[PDB]
Amino acid sequence: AQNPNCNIMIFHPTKEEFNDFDKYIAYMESQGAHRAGLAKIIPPKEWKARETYDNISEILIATPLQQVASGRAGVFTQYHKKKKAMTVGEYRHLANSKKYQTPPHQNFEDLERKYWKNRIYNSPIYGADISGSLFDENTKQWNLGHLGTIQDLLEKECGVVIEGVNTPYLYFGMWKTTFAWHTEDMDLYSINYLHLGEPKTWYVVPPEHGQRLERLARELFPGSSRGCGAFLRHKVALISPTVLKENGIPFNRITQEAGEFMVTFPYGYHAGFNHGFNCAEAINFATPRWIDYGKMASQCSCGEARVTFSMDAFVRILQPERYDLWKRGQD
Ligand SMILES: O=C(O)CNC(=O)C(=O)O
Ligand SMILES: [Mg+2]
Ligand code: NI
Ligand SMILES: [Zn+2]
Repeated sequence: AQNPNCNIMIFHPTKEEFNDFDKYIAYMESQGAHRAGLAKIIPPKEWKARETYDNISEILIATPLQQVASGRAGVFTQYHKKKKAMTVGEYRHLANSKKYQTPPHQNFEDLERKYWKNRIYNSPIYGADISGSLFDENTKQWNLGHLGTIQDLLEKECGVVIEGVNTPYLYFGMWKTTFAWHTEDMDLYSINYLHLGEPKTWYVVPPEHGQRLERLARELFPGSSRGCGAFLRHKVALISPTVLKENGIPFNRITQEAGEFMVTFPYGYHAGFNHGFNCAEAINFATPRWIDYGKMASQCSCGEARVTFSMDAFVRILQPERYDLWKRGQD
């Protein structure tokens, strides 16, 4: 079995290997990359996402989210308070202000220490989940707006034609902005490209050990667990590496820098934080190997998780027994 310790793997495809996206994902899995839940892909030196980032300041962040924490430094939840709209230029200036800017630090490990010590005492503002793309239309390789759609994959594997679309999303971050522990909708893959700015640190639990993280989360967030049998779908809970180590949960960590791709694999729980002002683009995708994970994915039916239009068909076709209850949660 390849990669039996479930380490995060890093890949350096050549320009020739960067042509065929599906083929390269299947290659990475042949080497055991999925066992970690996360892989890094460094694009060939010839590739670029677009020519420059000099003209992005007028993108609108219609609903910036202030991420307010509750709990203790290593075990907390966050809620998202909606803020007034602002442009990317306005948000960049905010991120760089004395109130929100990255503190002085020695290296990524010192910054990670400071994040876990101090996150809860601040409420950073995240421009998350903005439909759109920063890939130039002429970028033909690993252009996250030109991937094969999940609906087309389901149709190719299973023969059923379904409604829905699959488009990318932009994330504008600042110091301390945080992504809570989660797997993707329907335990899909994700791919995330860091277009510009400061790094993003990731934590990940191997898919084969995801239920260990779930059981710890039920212990640590007991009221949330009683409220919903899949409350990590709410994407609000944080658990620090120190707490994970104290409770024996297998995990790994890695820092993504500008110009790098990360792939999350089906049922790979992940969480992380931004080091400073940055912009990422991410989208979900599927492969043949995903189908079985989609069929087994948990679902939130309490009403909190509320998701996209296109998840309907995935539930309806892959999980018909759960469909009625899940749809009630959506309505
Ligand atoms: O970058 C972020 O805030 C969160 N991204 C992801 O969870 C992802 O790409 O799957
Ligand atoms: Mg602009
Ligand atoms: Ni994710
Ligand atoms: Zn729920």
